[PDB]
Amino acid sequence: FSVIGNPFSKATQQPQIPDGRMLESLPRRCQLVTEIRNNVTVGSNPTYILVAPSLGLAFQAYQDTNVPGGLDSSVYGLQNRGCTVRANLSATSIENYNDIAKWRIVSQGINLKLNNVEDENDGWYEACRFQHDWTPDELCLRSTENDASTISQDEDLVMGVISSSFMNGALNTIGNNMVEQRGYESGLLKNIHKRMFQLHNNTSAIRPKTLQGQFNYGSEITFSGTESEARFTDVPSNRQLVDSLWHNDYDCILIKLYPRENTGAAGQTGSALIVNAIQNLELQYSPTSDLSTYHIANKRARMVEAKL
Amino acid sequence: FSVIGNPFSKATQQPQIPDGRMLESLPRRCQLVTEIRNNVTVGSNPTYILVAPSLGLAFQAYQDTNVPGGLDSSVYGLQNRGCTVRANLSATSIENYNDIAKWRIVSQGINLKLNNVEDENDGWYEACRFQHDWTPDELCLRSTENDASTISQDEDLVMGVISSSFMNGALNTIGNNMVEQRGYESGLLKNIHKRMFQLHNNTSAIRPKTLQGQFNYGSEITFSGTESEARFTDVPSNRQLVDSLWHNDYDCILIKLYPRENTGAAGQTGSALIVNAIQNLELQYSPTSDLSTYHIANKRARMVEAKL
Amino acid sequence: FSVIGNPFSKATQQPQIPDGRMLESLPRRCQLVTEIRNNVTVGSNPTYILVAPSLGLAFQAYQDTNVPGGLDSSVYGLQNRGCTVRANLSATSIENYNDIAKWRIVSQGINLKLNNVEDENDGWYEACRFQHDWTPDELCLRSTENDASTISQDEDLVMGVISSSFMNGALNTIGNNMVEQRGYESGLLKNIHKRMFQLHNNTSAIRPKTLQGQFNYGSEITFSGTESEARFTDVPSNRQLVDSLWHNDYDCILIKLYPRENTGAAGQTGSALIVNAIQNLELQYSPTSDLSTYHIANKRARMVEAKL
Amino acid sequence: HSKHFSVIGNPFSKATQQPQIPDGRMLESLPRRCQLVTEIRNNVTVGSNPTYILVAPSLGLAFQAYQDTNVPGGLDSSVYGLQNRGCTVRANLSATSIENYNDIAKWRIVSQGINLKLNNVEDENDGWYEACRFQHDWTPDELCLRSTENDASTISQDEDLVMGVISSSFMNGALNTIGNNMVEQRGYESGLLKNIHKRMFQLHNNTSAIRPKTLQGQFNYGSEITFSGTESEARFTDVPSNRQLVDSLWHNDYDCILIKLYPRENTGAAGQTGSALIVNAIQNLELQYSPTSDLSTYHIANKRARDAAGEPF
Amino acid sequence: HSKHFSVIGNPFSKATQQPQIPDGRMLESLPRRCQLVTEIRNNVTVGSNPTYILVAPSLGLAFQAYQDTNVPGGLDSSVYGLQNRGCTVRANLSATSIENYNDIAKWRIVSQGINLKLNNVEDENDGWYEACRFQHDWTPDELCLRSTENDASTISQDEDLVMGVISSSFMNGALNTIGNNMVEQRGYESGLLKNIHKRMFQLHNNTSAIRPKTLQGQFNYGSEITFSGTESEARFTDVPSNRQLVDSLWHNDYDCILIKLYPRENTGAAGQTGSALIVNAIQNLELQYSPTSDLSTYHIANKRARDAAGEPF
Amino acid sequence: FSVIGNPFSKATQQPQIPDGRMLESLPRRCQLVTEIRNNVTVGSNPTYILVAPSLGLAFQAYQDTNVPGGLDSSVYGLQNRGCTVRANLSATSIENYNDIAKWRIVSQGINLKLNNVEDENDGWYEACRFQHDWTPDELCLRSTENDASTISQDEDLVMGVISSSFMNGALNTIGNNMVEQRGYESGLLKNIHKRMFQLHNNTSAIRPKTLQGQFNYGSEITFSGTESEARFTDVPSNRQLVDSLWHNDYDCILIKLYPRENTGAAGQTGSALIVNAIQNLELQYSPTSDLSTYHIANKRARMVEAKL
Repeated sequence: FSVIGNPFSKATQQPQIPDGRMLESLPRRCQLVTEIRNNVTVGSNPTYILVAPSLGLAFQAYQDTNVPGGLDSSVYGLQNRGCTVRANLSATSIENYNDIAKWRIVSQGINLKLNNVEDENDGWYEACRFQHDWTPDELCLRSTENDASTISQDEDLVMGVISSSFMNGALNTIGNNMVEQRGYESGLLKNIHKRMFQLHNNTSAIRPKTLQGQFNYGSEITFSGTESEARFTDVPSNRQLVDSLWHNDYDCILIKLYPRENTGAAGQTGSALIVNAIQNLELQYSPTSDLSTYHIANKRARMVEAKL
Repeated sequence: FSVIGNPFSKATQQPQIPDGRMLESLPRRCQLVTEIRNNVTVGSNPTYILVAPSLGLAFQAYQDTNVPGGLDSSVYGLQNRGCTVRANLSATSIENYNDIAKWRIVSQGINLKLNNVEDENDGWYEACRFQHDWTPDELCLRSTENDASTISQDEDLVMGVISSSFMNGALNTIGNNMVEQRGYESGLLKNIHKRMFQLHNNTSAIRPKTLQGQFNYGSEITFSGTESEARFTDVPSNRQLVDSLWHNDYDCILIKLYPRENTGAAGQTGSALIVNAIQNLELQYSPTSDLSTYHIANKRARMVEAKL
Repeated sequence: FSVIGNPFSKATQQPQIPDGRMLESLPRRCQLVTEIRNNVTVGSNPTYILVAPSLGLAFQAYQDTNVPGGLDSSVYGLQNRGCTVRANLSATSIENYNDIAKWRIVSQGINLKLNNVEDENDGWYEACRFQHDWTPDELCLRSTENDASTISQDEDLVMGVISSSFMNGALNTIGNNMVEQRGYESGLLKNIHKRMFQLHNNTSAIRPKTLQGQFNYGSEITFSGTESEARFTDVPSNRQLVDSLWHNDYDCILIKLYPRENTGAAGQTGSALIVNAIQNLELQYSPTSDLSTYHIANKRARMVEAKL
Repeated sequence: HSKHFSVIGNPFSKATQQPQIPDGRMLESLPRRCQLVTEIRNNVTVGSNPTYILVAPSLGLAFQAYQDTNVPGGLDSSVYGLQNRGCTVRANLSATSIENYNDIAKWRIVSQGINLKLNNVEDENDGWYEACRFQHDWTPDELCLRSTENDASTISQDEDLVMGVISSSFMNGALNTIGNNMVEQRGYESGLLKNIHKRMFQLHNNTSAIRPKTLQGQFNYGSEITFSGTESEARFTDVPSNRQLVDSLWHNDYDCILIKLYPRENTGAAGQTGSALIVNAIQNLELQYSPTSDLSTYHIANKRARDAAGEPF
Repeated sequence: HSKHFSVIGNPFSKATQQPQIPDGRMLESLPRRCQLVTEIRNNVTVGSNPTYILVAPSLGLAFQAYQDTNVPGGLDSSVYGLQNRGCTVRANLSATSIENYNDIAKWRIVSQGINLKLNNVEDENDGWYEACRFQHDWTPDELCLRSTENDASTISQDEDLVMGVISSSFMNGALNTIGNNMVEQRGYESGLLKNIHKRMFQLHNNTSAIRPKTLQGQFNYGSEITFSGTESEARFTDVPSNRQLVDSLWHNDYDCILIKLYPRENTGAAGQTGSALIVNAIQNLELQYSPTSDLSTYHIANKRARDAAGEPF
Repeated sequence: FSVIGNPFSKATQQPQIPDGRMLESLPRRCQLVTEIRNNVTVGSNPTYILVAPSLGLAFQAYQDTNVPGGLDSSVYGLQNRGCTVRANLSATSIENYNDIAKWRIVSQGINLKLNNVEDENDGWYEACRFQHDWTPDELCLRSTENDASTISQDEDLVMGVISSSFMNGALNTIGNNMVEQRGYESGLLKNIHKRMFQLHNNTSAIRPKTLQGQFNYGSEITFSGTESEARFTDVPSNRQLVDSLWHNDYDCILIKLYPRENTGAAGQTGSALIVNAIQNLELQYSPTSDLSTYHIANKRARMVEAKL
């Protein structure tokens, strides 16, 4: 093993990384397909898609028509496939209810197809991968619902970037220096369909991350009063959380989009993109912790029948 | 291939039947370990352990200390492994809520170990396999809970024999004529730990049974007012239900026990048996019918963001 | 390499892991042999033996006759082999006075032998291994003394589970669902002498845990006023202590016991088990921190003799 | 990969200006050879007490010397750090953080070592030494942050910093204990200073699987880092944040080297001004840089190839 | 020296990653290829008035665009500067100086150019353009300092800066005059935007003896540099200090290129959102660094070797 | 095996003597490095270093600046490495507290380097080995502290020669006839650094010496009232002690030094010598006798918990 493969392989793909670092592991194929469209607010400015090694995040899209309330980006989670954590507000913790003890990524990627008619097929794009020295205050917890309301009890969560990274943070800086980055490419959106974007591991010895059954937090995690987001300060507890849900043995991908403008009128409705995102996981599960559905019967025999 | 294998064998245990009769099937190992003991009312009469090719049933035991309320047999089920149907009383139907489209058995059987002290280790047994021509009025539905209440909404069910079969029905008749039956053996209970009893198929072309998502019934299924059992009359509908939960391509196993008497007193508390039932299944699943815990977002991009 | 070996095997017992991950390491064999018995308060309820990859712990037993004061479990440690840390209460720190810089396990496990007379040799057990996603509030510090006094200065400590885990926590939940777990086995206690239980590593690249010479703690570690136990809250510091005393590259072993009842009377004094725990360690040592018993002469020759 | 193996182990080696460990654990990393030359001379205040040189795997630190003639202000040891070389962090006191201003994402040490040469006239060329390597179990309150400037002023805004040990460790802490019990340490060697130029003291790895340490862009600190009001020193308490910082700046996959020196005394009298050693420390690093960094564009693919204190320099 | 000649004149040239002018005027210098890709689209507020692209020999500036869709706040032009690349100065407002933080001692331009490609659908692919090169006699009050960030905030501490022209120069200053009299300018060319991808616009030198400009570590300024309270812009008066700063940041041995654009109007209506150009600016620099700098160690010996706006891209 | 090797071998050294005379033995590497200097009292007369096969004695140096009180020689012990006995004055015995049952010597030697500036590098030396018929009244017990006070409780002891042997006893006689002895050499001190002096065994069948746990003594051992020394008469008890701590299967080495004079003034401060002494032992250990630190727990289970 040197480099992780391509999730969109017509060939046959290895379910796991064959290195002996996760014995008796199980593979989990997580896939999301949906159409996204650049919103009206962003006007003529470029939009962005970020693919990160974050557990259960299919991708994060800057300024698309799905953005909730006042947040400026959308997240697309894989919470239906059983690879996310949720919010246990009554116990004030991040709950690992899918019983994942250890996880890594076998392959992760994205493929976009322009869904626009022939006389609206303009636009172009730049893409690149990058290894960034993330600080926790650049990251945040987002509800996978991607909705306009506060995070509530048992809400599924993914780790993404604060939306402002795209406009004046790290991702903007990278977004403006794309042509100097590793693995740079550019093209017309009408051609992006023939492009499989895949994450690259930055080491050949990929060690899994560990999750606790409950990850307790104090005031260093600020849950937003109106939006479906929670912010981090940079304190020891939040670094440990970032170390459990973000896999820094993998680089990220940034796609910068220069789409056809969306003014919300016929003929000018943006660049619709069919997005196909896959995150192939390798998991070691802990024992089931919720047996509320199970019938647990006493294994010791009664001395005498309950009849007498 | 010709004959199914031994579920307890530690030698290259096939997860499927390599006959090509179930393409893209999945295996399912369901194991139950528990202790049982003959009760006081049976007295010095024989007791029985039935192992049958019924979906989800580990074994049925006649007159052990666990018999619920006024029933004379105990059912032991594998509901925790998702291989059962449940009572949908509000729709008056048997609900295949685990979405099993088709099933057959790969291997099944029990191993028994005597758990008495050495000065109480008497007793003996007779064992055979057979291919009874079952009629639906000899069978019944039983709540896997094995409790002394009535069958409720969404209660898990297994198909077993009516308890009076062991006393004055087909099983008693077979139990009285064991040497005529195939696979006859006998021995002392203190040596039964050496026997790996296993079901046999009566054909080398085992075709899977089919299940509907709902199996609606009328008055032909009578639910006990007081017991955790529902009875059948011999009518076309009940025959069709029997055909989907009882794989008649396999033979049953009857173990007749002549144990130490349970009178309730010291040194006369019966023969305790540690039972190790296993049912290995080959399943074709049907698509998830219940998505009440899924997140289903519209896959078409909004034309405009919600905040406009 | 792939998997660690059997500590009880009499066949070319490797003293190290031949992976090159601990250069100039030293081996350390730590063995404890003792007898245990279920107590009277547990009554006819199951008891447990936990074997965990905790530094210096032979095993933890739930509800045996040795339980100290008001605790419900007994810890058995290998302090006499110099593989433990101790309480430095006057510095409010956990003291690595044995100068272990880095550690991993080469092999570990237990062998149990029933020590009852033949007319009292009933009982049975279930055993499995698992990879729980431990949280620090499920764990605790325990004085290896296993006595009914409070933790004193320089008292030897091992990390074990809180006793209430066996009753209403993760271990009870695992204990109720053993067949779902890996390595499941069951049997009679009178035959358990034939089983060499052994920990498994969940990765072929076992990286050593690190230890500081002092590990200072604040209020997040609460020392019992009356018991030989200290408890944790789930905070960054406790997580960091857990990471240094509990090697999570290994799985734990739970043995659930259904023994003869101990009522205190003649012939009803429980099931006595002779336990043979072994923990083989690979250690990198740090230079002797305590030279209070050394002779340290000045290495520079005096210019003149003292008598002048 | 031959030149890489020549540099690996042997820091004093002009085989390749791009040394990397070819184990596949840092794909497309960037080599960095940092070299320093200086003079170590025992100062007057240490008298006849032994002096020390510590070589530790700390990032950007060539070595640390106890009671030499460069000790600043009230501190008893000198740090010799590699500054203006792209491998140091700095003190963002305004934001109250330790800033990774070169944006190093991941880093490890390909090799590290020193060579010492006595330069006293032959009528003043006495003194001897012992040396050892060890694998101490560090606690953060034994470590500290030092301005690479090694000057007699408080740490100011944007000051370059390296991790060192607190000076008193040499007097009454871990390093005093190791120095007093040198013979029992691994790789023990002893000799005369007039011959010490024959030796090359290199750090050794304690594992064959050396994993890079990670760094954030900003590492925010609270009151657990106490900046001196007078010295160029910041001290730690043993709390989780300081353990995280030590993990990010002190690579614990390597051992330390300690050299204990019994030099010719420095008194000030005519021929009695100590022992002068010309020192030639080298630290060969492997870095991964974050795209925002200047040195990002110089990344180079690195693909997998298939116990004594001193060696003959 | 063949690859150097290939890059010299022809910035879009993958001949060598180390381009230098082999005239002997910069011994042992360091090449630096800085590249930028962006989109230029005329914004709604300019209406049908012509837009512009200015390519000037300013240090770290790829180009400047008038009334495109990236104009920040109240400014009418956008600067596209090359940041985080080792060739920019920054705003040391605390010390009230312009800081040469990369420590460039001497610098000149080996070559510089742009290529533009229209990306509108064929039913919206109208518009035309004119282009010329010129050798304007600049005055400092026509120039200004712009944060490379091109953002809508005041210039803050440690902000990266490039020299540009004041935005109003396009409306009523020198650049308006040149744009109104393009046909009389040297190298005059005109064409359709759908064909503009065939052209490569490179700067040309006005002398064969190109002498590097010099920079100080700190360039202290008084009240003659007025920082905007709102915009990311600082303006000059025509005083000696500002002339010295302009000399150090604007290389007057090269000519400027001005492209005047008559694009498809951007109104917001469905098919009427302007002309979108994919732009590919490149600036190939020759630097001498001061020893304190990080990039000092990469210096390479450079020993002597022995008129139309566009060329066929 | 014929002759014992050189402890300063750049080559690889045998940890034990491979002859089968000490099965399951353990090797112990004992090393001492220190600077010595001839004192002022001895003036211009020669000084001496003796290396003997005495357990834990690195060497004995006649008239160096470290001599304690009125004794005329210093001893340098290896008591930090666990190969010495101590003084149990309360029980009036020599105590074998390191639990050594049997010991011999694998290799033992010394290497001296002149630490003097260029214009003070004069001096010379003669060296030789000898087999002497020691009488016990030529030997003595010395405190390894080499200090100016009486031997006290638990003082570490080594066996050396009475200091007067050097001036008018056996060693003086040998010291004056060096050039006729076996293995004679002479040279200048400025050259002694390139000389590895090693003991020679006088037999190829080296049998270990035995030590008692306590060696009791009467009045035949006279402890000095002011100095750290105890003298022997020649009686049966003292011969047995000399037979336990002095290994007459090995010869001794005498180095006679003619050093630069030390008058305690600048320019004339003697000949400083860096001494490197190694005594490689082969040991068979008895069981640990002091368990004061151990936690000895009753191995028999309680009938009932201490709680009831």
